[PDB]
Amino acid sequence: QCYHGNGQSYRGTFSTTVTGRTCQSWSSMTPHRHQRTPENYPNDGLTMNYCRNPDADTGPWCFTMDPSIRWEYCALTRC
Ligand SMILES: O=C(CCC1CCNCC1)NS(=O)(=O)c1ccccc1OC(F)(F)F
Ligand SMILES: [Cl-]
Repeated sequence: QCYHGNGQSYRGTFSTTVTGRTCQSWSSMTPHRHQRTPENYPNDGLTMNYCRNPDADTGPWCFTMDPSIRWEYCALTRC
């Protein structure tokens, strides 16, 4: 799918960044320790490692499984 507006409402299952890296799961603290967990943020759809925009960025993003790259925008297009 594409995402609407800034992607805050996106709930698809895409999990890949603009550089081809894989999204880290929101519930996981490895490789990146963070606070953006579904426990902490229950209505933002932070399911598995799916691309999401819980913080009003400008597109869906995720923490990445590359330990040297904390987060990236996902390879999704605006609708
Ligand atoms: O490190 C990040 C990612 C921050 C980026 C994500 C893309 N939008 C710009 C900020 N988030 S974090 O570790 O949870 C985090 C770390 C410090 C402050 C806030 C914060 O997010 C939250 F508010 F949820 F606690
Ligand atoms: Cl959307």
